[PDB]
Amino acid sequence: KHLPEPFRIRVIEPVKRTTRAYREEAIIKSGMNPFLLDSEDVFIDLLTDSGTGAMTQSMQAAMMRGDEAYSGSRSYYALAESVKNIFGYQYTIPTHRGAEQIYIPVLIKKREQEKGLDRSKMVAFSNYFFDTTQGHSQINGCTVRNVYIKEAFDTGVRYDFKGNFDLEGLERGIEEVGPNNVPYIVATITSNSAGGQPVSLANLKAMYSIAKKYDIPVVMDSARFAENAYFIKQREAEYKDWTIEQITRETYKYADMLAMSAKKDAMVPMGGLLCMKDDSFFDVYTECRTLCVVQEGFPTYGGLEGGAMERLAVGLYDGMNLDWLAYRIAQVQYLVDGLEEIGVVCQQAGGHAAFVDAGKLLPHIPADQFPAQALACELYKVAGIRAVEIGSFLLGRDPKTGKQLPCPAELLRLTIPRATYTQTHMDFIIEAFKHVKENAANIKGLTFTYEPKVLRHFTAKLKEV
Amino acid sequence: KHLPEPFRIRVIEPVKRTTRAYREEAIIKSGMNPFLLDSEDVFIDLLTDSGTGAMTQSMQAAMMRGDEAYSGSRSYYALAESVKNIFGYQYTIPTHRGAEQIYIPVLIKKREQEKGLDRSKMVAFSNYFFDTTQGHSQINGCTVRNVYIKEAFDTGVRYDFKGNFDLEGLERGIEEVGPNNVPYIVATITSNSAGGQPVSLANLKAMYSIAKKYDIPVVMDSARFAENAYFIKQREAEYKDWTIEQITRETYKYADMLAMSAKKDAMVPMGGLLCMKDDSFFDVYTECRTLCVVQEGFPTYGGLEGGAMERLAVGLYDGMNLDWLAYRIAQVQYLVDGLEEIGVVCQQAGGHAAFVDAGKLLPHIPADQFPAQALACELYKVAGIRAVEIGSFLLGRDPKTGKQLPCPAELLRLTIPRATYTQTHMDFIIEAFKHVKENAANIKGLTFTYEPKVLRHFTAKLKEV
Amino acid sequence: KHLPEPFRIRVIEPVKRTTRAYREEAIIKSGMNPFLLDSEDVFIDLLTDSGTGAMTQSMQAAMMRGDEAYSGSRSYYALAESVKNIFGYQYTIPTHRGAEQIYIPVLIKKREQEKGLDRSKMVAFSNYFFDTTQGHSQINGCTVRNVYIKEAFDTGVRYDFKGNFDLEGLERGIEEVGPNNVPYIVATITSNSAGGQPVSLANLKAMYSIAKKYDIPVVMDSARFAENAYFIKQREAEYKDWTIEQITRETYKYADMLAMSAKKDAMVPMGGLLCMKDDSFFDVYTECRTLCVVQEGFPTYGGLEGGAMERLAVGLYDGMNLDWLAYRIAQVQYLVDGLEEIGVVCQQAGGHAAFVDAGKLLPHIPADQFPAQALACELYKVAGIRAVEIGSFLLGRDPKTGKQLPCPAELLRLTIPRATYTQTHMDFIIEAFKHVKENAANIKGLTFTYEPKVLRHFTAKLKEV
Amino acid sequence: KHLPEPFRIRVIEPVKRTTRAYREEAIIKSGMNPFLLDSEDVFIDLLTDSGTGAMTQSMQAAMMRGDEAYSGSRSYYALAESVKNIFGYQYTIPTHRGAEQIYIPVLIKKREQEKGLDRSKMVAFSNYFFDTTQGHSQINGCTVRNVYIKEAFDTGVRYDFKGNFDLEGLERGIEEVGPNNVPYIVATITSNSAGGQPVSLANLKAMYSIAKKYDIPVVMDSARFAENAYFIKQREAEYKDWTIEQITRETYKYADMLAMSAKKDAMVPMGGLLCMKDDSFFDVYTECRTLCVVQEGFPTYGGLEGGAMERLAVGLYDGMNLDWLAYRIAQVQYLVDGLEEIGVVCQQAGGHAAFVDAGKLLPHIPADQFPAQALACELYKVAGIRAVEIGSFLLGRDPKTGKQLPCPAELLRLTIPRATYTQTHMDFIIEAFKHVKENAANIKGLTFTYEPKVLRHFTAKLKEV
Ligand SMILES: [Ca+2]
Ligand SMILES: [Ca+2]
Ligand SMILES: [Ca+2]
Ligand SMILES: [Ca+2]
Ligand SMILES: [Cl-]
Ligand SMILES: [Cl-]
Ligand SMILES: [Mg+2]
Ligand SMILES: [Mg+2]
Ligand SMILES: [Mg+2]
Ligand SMILES: [Mg+2]
Ligand SMILES: [Mg+2]
Ligand SMILES: [Mg+2]
Ligand SMILES: [Mg+2]
Ligand SMILES: [Mg+2]
Ligand SMILES: [Mg+2]
Ligand SMILES: [Mg+2]
Ligand SMILES: [Mg+2]
Ligand SMILES: [Mg+2]
Ligand code: NA
Ligand code: NA
Ligand code: NA
Ligand code: NA
Repeated sequence: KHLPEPFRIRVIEPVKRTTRAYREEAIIKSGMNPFLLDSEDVFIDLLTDSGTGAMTQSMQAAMMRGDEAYSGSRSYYALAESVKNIFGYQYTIPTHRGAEQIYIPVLIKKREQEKGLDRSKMVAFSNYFFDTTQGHSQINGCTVRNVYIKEAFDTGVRYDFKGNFDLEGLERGIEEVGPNNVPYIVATITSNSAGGQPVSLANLKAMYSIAKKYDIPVVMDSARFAENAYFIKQREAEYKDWTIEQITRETYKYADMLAMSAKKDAMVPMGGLLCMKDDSFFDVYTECRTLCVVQEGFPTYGGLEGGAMERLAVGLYDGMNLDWLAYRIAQVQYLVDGLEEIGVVCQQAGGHAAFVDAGKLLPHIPADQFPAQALACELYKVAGIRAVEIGSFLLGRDPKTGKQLPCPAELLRLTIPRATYTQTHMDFIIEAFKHVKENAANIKGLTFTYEPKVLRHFTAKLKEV
Repeated sequence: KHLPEPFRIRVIEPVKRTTRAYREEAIIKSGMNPFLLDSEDVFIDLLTDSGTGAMTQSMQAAMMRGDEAYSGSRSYYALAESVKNIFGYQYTIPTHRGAEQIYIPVLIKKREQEKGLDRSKMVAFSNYFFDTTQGHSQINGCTVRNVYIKEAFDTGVRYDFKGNFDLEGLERGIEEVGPNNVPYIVATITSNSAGGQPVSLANLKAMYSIAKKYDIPVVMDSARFAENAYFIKQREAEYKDWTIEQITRETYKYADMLAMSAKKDAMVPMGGLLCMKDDSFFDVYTECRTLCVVQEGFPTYGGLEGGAMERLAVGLYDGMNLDWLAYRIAQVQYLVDGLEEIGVVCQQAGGHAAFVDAGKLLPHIPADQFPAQALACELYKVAGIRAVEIGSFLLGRDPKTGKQLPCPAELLRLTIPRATYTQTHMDFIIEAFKHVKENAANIKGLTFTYEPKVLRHFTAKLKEV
Repeated sequence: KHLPEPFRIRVIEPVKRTTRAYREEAIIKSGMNPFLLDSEDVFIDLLTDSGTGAMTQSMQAAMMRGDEAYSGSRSYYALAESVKNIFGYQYTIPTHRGAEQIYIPVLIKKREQEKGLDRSKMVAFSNYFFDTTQGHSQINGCTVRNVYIKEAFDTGVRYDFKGNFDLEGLERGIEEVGPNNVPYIVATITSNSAGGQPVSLANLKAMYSIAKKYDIPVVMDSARFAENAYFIKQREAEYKDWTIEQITRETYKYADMLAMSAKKDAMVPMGGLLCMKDDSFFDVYTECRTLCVVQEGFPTYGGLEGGAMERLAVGLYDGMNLDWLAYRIAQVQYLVDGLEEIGVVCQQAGGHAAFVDAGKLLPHIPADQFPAQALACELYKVAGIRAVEIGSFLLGRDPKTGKQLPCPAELLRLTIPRATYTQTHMDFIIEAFKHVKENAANIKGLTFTYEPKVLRHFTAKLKEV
Repeated sequence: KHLPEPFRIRVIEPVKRTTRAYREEAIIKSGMNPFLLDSEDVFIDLLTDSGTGAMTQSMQAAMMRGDEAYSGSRSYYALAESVKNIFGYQYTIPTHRGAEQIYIPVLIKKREQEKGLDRSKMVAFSNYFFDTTQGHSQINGCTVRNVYIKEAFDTGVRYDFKGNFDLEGLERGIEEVGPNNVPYIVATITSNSAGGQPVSLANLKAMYSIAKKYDIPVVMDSARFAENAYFIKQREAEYKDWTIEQITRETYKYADMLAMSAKKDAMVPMGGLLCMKDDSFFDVYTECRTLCVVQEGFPTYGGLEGGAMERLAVGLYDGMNLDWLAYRIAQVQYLVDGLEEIGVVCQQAGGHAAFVDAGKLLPHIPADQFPAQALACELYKVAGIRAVEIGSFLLGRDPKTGKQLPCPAELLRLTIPRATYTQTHMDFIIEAFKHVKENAANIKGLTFTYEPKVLRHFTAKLKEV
């Protein structure tokens, strides 16, 4: 069931309809690399949902009400007031991924000074760390562990909350590491395991009980806080009749602070937040806000424009609209269901993305000729869809030895910008895969014509084998 | 085939999803009259496409570039420049239906002074006059005749250009009336006959040949100029490879001036135009612009705001986008086709509206209990759709005798705001009719509880029989 | 004292700085007629304050929140709610001068049916009718009388409320005419007598006491309702500590309905209102709203766009801001004071406009060569200022005899768009007049090179004598 | 001469007018620290010009035309196209101070690999480094030298281009350091020496001749590129009749790349640019763009929103408008001249800021009781002006020893947001200083009630002594 839009479209961005011959020429000119295509030559852009979504009329109108004062801005205050009412959190820092680069060293040093945390021993835990969160932890000299559940990565076992903490694993790892050495726990909602999977409130409570017992800070990683609430409302029976706003207020009792990119569920193309619940984390607020100024070794300035704080102050509420959330999730489920139905297999698919197995769909192409890059190119040729390879092409070469890194699965990622495309586009995408699947034997592998040393996936150019 | 949107949605207006019990209470509170419902309680509002459509990003951004000067505004100039480039017409008057109330008396008096037109004899001709155009002609003491073709109103005969002038009828009526007595001809594109039907370029040329022979002014009534061009491109073989802009420039050679509401194909919620092609109609431009100031008997002032002229200067171009026009028309065709397929019959359906025969769908309800008003209410109850009755309820009472006027057909009109709802809404509407059709026997007729003397359809309240 | 702006400028419209030689060429090209200049060639445009003013951030942002529904729009409701809270008036009709053309025939017929008003006898009264209000009264066959006070037109007598009703004259005229024959009284605030002059609350109460005694409808003509409140706050001692919102609510007890152009104090470039206080005028609301649809002899449609109702719903509040009103009025007073100080004499000057006596400043030019048109041209040449002549040129020719009408005073009007230009522009204007005054003897009179039959001031072209 | 605004105000942000008693209470509540005041309680906010300025109608409208695609955005292309046409530079990277943190390590390593630069020896040169630029150089292990001219800091010697490179000093320092060891030269325009001082084109050419001879990269630090062009047009005779756009294109021949905050002359509240002239710096473009992704040690994402690139693409042109630049600079000069005239002395004053000597104005207050903080508070009390102390309070304490750092001058900085306040505000500020100066003896010093360890100026609270 694709639901009907709980909205009227009011503003559209025209996208031209190209011919097959035009797209054939285009994909050659961009070196068989959709990252190098002009946006205007892409009909359905599934590259990312981060900051590419539509917004409501009230959100767009808020951009015209900015107070651009360096300090004391009413736009900053409106944004802090939205955080206070929605999450119950007293302290807000607007960010231009909610300054993981700030809270991480702040929480490491806090435990260092207070409990004799030992940097050579330290380990941070998550139900599943986002890549960048894991990145800033490691840069700071912190090992991470994902304590996810047995069922997380198991497709063909259906489970309501596959993003849950492994509560026993978490307790065991804190004990094994030593709780003085565990500078924070990140609870990621919805979790980035397995395509995007929700986290139950019962689970967060149990997790937060464990963290409070050991006095370990819990940071909610909250880019998808509203979809997580919607899943709790839909699947966790205790919360069936609660509103999204009620589930969210209750949810946030089970963390000490939050970090979020606002570019997903909060429906804006710019911004993030780093927020602290109450005075017990005042000194962590102070220290973060201070490091925000001097993160570089000395003062730097700037910050979100006033109209963008105003827009986010509305977007935190509009992103919780129940009809909207029901519609958004149903559309993502509709695409995955329609792909399954035509025999396209995903290695994982969830709220965040569907990962199509291009290896299996295109079995005649060796992994080193990038069957998921071939399939991205072919989807572009056939339907003007742009999607990102997550396989050997992205994985790239060993920087010590210059050989191609080995890669377990050659996947093509489909993400869906919010409130941007319709059921007819979803049917268009399914139809395109049906065409590809049927023409699969004829699709060629790729080989480099131009290859950068690092980050090759963004600007390499390839030709057909 | 519903086509995929040739656009990304960028701004949405949220619409809440109501329960059946809520809508039941709502429709009672509004006296079984959807005109009295709050917009926010309507899920799919099909009341009208006039000024209810979405617009493009460039159009919305143009509202921020207004020059509000009383005279000499660059926003006025940008709008005149768009008219000049799109239609070839040299003289533009922005209107806040393009001042039918202005051109009509101007053209009557012109022929009066120049050719001895006799007001007691005069008759104006159209392929099909819009109601208001007919209204201002008659107020001015002018009889109108619609010279439409045999095939116009014939459903089950398919014909590519059912809005065409009856060229022989037009020649005969000018001859019968006397060409001194024919103050103008209005060519309406697309025509309002039969639900909205296009007019061929071959037909307009032939018509304009007739008018030039008699030196009779031709006014193009142009609210749907772009859909008319699209139909010519799709169905008139000579123009198959011409662009919409080329067909439109060629089209407008076959009139002397144009009048249009900008609230349909030009994609704005406010405005219209009254324009004159070249210096041969300079004196008619002068006289119109003059009457625009003193229409009331003395000077009055005002006019479109600058940002609205800017927005319309873009909207005239954006409304011609070929992918957009193909998509818009295909969606309207999709709804009508889907209604036919479930056994819902329309007495007429075309580009502008589909007229569902509520008499036939609800045969147990007498015409005086308003079966199309009942059906409007029931569609609201079942699906939250609002649609307007065009039957005995609208027709109303004889003002000399106070009895219900007799009415030939009890119809429910579906219009579709542009770029506002999706295929999923269209399927939702079809499903609602499928439900109604199946529950038809149980739907009750209506009778007044409150009835105004005039215009009763807007504010009367009714109850079930 | 020019006050400092109680605001930060946030959005500007660039205006180029021209050379004297450029302006000399420009004014020739426009036939010595500033009405024919391009807006972009005018540095300071003082043609009119109607719809040319700036607006606040919240007002501009409201344009993005429109509900474009044909009926039941939340934007209409927000606008009615602002009227209800600000004026206490229960019934609102948005207009695209607040439909004088509607209330006038409605109130005439009301008194006709109810009290045997006799159309051949009828007379309407005002403290001072605006030209268009007088126009629609007369078109409807109603004589008007302005009952203004002795002090109104007397400069050099200073009086706090020169827009007051002559209460004894009003009582005498109702008695002389017969109260059955007086279809309404219009109370104009601020009054258009003498350049714009305020009306006291004590005066409106006394007036409304007279009207209630005779049961005559009172319509508040309200384009400048906020400046009128500000003058009451500043000069009527009883109201010194009341807020503008309190004075306005109290003010509107002393009328039965209001009509206003929103294009002055309500700070928008489009719109007006026609509103009725309470159920005692329900039937007049019904009848107006009905005539709004069928004013032409049959139904016509349209109305303000949703974002424009939203914008006006805010603008009614923002136009009452006390700091803003103090600043606006002080700037207008600053210009007049600075002109007086350099020996420029105005025949009248008040809140609305300053009328410079060009006859006296340029005494060598005969009235038939349009000394105020010459002075408009010269101000353009010297400083790029555009201002409108109110003298023999505007007055024009007798339409029975073709001779120049006789005209008592040859004036040049300066109006000041709200929140648009600064003290430095005001000093620039004063300096320009100082230059003109000093060069006066050398300025030439004008004579026609092209003269339309009617409304010649808008498009005639002249040359120097 | 304050010039009249070469613009009409179109959008205003209301600012309430407070009473003296209210401001007295306010400044106490904010701990005698204007950084802690609400923006809404500040009448004239002179805290900073960075991102606080107004923008043009076209710039604001461009925010509605964003293409939010992750790669290949037409908004990115429009922004690169503006850079190409205005600066002649082929490669653009949009930044959210134009990524000093990126070019610096990139240019250091370039010279390391190519010329055997030795990190222990390296020194970068500028006519005057901005604080943050100096910061990122030093963090990267690079010593900086400012090679400014003798006349730079000398007030009472007037000199047309006090921001010029000391060309002989620069040659001597490269020779003394060794040109292999000089990773870049930054040319800052206008220069931040002495309150903001321009740099001649003759000087930049001579500088770039020196840098090309040694093959040292030159980066133009360009936040005020347009004011610098205006000063060249006004004072460098060779360029008197050239346009701002011509001077800017010619100027940029004399660098290899540019870095700029767009938040000053480019008139936006968000954004910056890092750009490279031609293919000779292609590899530096590649390396910067690459480090932009992996600056943290791993990939992070995001970047300016599409509407913000569109807005900056216009703002680069609108910020060059000659009338605007003449007006902006004249206003800043007007304030400084008016302060001089009443006996207020500035230790330095230029294009960027005026630094009032609070030590001299308030001689009875010891430096350790923060006479410039006292004066900031007093200006707030008297006139609602907010200004930032640059004295012992900002300087703060030695972090090794906890004692107050010694500070040479106790200054109060006045900066002026662009196109935000008028001559009447400037006169208001001068009048406030006149009052302060007259009441000087009575103003009290301050002492801490709450003092953070670091960055105390932002959130410390003080009381009167
Ligand atoms: Ca907000
Ligand atoms: Ca435009
Ligand atoms: Ca509103
Ligand atoms: Ca742009
Ligand atoms: Cl808003
Ligand atoms: Cl635009
Ligand atoms: Mg600590
Ligand atoms: Mg800012
Ligand atoms: Mg997604
Ligand atoms: Mg004529
Ligand atoms: Mg206007
Ligand atoms: Mg329709
Ligand atoms: Mg009546
Ligand atoms: Mg409308
Ligand atoms: Mg005025
Ligand atoms: Mg290199
Ligand atoms: Mg983005
Ligand atoms: Mg400044
Ligand atoms: Na709720
Ligand atoms: Na074309
Ligand atoms: Na108030
Ligand atoms: Na130029």
